[PDB]
Amino acid sequence: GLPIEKMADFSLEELLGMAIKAEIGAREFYKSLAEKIKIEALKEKINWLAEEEKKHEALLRKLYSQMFPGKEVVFPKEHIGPELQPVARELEKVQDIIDLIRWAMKAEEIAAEFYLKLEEMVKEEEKKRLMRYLADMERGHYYTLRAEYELLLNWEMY
Amino acid sequence: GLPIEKMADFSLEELLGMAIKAEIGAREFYKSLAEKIKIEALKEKINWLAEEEKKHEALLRKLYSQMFPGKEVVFPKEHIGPELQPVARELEKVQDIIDLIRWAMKAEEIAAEFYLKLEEMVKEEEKKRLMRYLADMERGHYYTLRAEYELLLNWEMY
Repeated sequence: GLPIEKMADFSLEELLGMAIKAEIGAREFYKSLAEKIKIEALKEKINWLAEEEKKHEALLRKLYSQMFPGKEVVFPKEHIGPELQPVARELEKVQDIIDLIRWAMKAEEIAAEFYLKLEEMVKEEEKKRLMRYLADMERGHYYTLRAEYELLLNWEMY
Repeated sequence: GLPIEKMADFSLEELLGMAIKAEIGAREFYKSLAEKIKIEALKEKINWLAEEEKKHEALLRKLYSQMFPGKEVVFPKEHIGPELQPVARELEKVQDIIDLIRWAMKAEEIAAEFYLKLEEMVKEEEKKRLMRYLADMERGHYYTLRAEYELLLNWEMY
């Protein structure tokens, strides 16, 4: 996707509709990632991350309606940061897991930056907390993923 | 308790004992927190967080056994950072939930920062990897906790 610096070129509605889409993408992503793991430890963490992304959409769908009554969310054809697609193939090597975990955190790291900036391009303290919440959850997924990352890489199990 | 700065006043084993002690009291702290919540959502977050940190104790006890074979764990009277006590009282207001979550992220704050130092205050890559893993996991619990705290502010306020 496009760099975080260019959110200034999009309107607040498109940025919100962008978040919703992104949030739906991560959701199915994490859903499909965990589906293909066979690792009694990682699959759990990933599943719990899918739920969190589930609620993020609910909250974003709500806010959007609040800021835009009677409107139908129109997902922009452009996005910021990497856009993860649901894994269809199978994980042959441990290396594949790495590849997906490295990109996942790469998407979470940018998603946090996205909400921090969105916190600024928004007023009314209640909506600021909301964006703040989303940024914290996203950063949280960063460390969670980073933790399991290093282990898989060194071929070590806890 | 004692500031992270004065970690040098103790040995590696004394510190590891502190770590174990902290993780023990933590686990039982969250167990009581969730127990008392009546909020089918936060009790959920607080419960997943309690489970995640259940393996921390056994993980540390293993390391202490790996660097000090045969020697029983020793717990120093002093301790770094806030010492979370188990919640036995009934939560009457949201402020009470606020306080307890605020202290929890504080404790997670000092904990990750603790495992960051212990990481450097120890040699052998495999061992520093456990510290790093523990620190990132704690760092992640810290952000998750602040998100909650963040969204719990919308509850009351003025």
